[PDB]
Amino acid sequence: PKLVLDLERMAHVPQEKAGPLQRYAATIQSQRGDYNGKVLSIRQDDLRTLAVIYDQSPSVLTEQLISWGVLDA
Amino acid sequence: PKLVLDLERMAHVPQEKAGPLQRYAATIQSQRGDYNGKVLSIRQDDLRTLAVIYDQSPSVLTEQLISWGVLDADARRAV
Ligand SMILES: Nc1nc2c(ncn2[C@@H]2O[C@@H]3COP(=O)(O)O[C@H]4[C@@H](O)[C@H](n5cnc6c(=O)[nH]c(N)nc65)O[C@@H]4COP(=O)(O)O[C@H]3[C@H]2O)c(=O)[nH]1
Ligand SMILES: Nc1nc2c(ncn2[C@@H]2O[C@@H]3COP(=O)(O)O[C@H]4[C@@H](O)[C@H](n5cnc6c(=O)[nH]c(N)nc65)O[C@@H]4COP(=O)(O)O[C@H]3[C@H]2O)c(=O)[nH]1
Ligand SMILES: Nc1nc2c(ncn2[C@@H]2O[C@@H]3COP(=O)(O)O[C@H]4[C@@H](O)[C@H](n5cnc6c(=O)[nH]c(N)nc65)O[C@@H]4COP(=O)(O)O[C@H]3[C@H]2O)c(=O)[nH]1
Ligand SMILES: Nc1nc2c(ncn2[C@@H]2O[C@@H]3COP(=O)(O)O[C@H]4[C@@H](O)[C@H](n5cnc6c(=O)[nH]c(N)nc65)O[C@@H]4COP(=O)(O)O[C@H]3[C@H]2O)c(=O)[nH]1
Repeated sequence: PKLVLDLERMAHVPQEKAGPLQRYAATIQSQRGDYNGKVLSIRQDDLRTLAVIYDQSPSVLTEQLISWGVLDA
Repeated sequence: PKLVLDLERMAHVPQEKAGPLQRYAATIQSQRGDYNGKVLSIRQDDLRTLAVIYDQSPSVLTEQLISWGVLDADARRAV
């Protein structure tokens, strides 16, 4: 199920909560030279990486991304 | 050292030589829904995959793609 991230909502999620997601997204945009401001799709196994970054389980990370509306159900 | 395949050029290579590469590209394009039909950039690690499909070393495989005009000569530095 596509990990397609809304960078708009991402940009307005409280940092307190979303700073590591934003910095991860940013290193991918930089690697890619992909600077569109709207959407970032990322690899399925990048979910596992973000989960480590947040020290959460994938499933928890997922629910939290949905809740900020950065990912869709 | 980007691996960028030239699709127009690929389509001209005879199937008995380039067929496994053409099916690989079409499989990636399908997986992506990417039908620009001009260029296909692929992962560094996908060189390994094509080399396995061709039963060639990565060096041999890359030389072949350059000879077909499908990879620019850059790609040498990827192995
Ligand atoms: N997931 C995703 N990422 C996207 C999309 N559009 C653009 N990008 C990203 O944005 C970078 C720059 O895109 P571009 O310069 O406007 O424009 C491109 C594009 O015109 C062309 N290009 C190179 N390779 C490919 C390819 O495999 N497919 C397509 N459709 N275009 C490519 O070369 C430039 C740079 O390509 P890249 O190195 O791939 O780098 C791309 C890629 O990382 C998209 O629809 N989905
Ligand atoms: N810049 C960017 N746009 C994104 C991203 N995710 C989704 N999109 C948008 O959603 C469509 C499909 O993205 P996709 O699943 O990456 O699937 C894309 C992707 O696989 C590929 N693609 C398009 N442009 C590029 C490119 O510049 N470089 C590469 N490497 N692939 C590309 O073509 C497929 C279809 O592209 P489109 O339908 O025309 O247009 C896109 C694009 O408008 C993203 O991370 N970055
Ligand atoms: N080995 C290999 N497999 C490929 C390739 N292109 C597509 N696939 C497979 O096709 C899936 C969908 O690709 P996408 O629609 O462009 O959907 C892509 C896409 O938009 C984006 N994406 C992943 N990696 C890159 C990348 O290196 N550059 C760019 N610009 N976008 C990426 O995240 C998505 C989800 O990625 P995955 O979960 O890996 O999901 C990928 C992957 O399993 C390829 O060049 N090589
Ligand atoms: N549409 C589509 N294109 C794909 C996909 N996978 C690879 N590509 C294309 O192949 C190029 C090289 O992929 P790479 O060697 O994995 O080299 C990639 C890679 O190591 C890293 N990277 C980019 N996006 C992602 C991502 O979403 N996840 C991860 N884990 N790494 C990424 O940055 C490098 C440069 O990325 P780009 O300049 O976009 O350059 C990408 C791109 O144009 C895919 O799944 N979908």
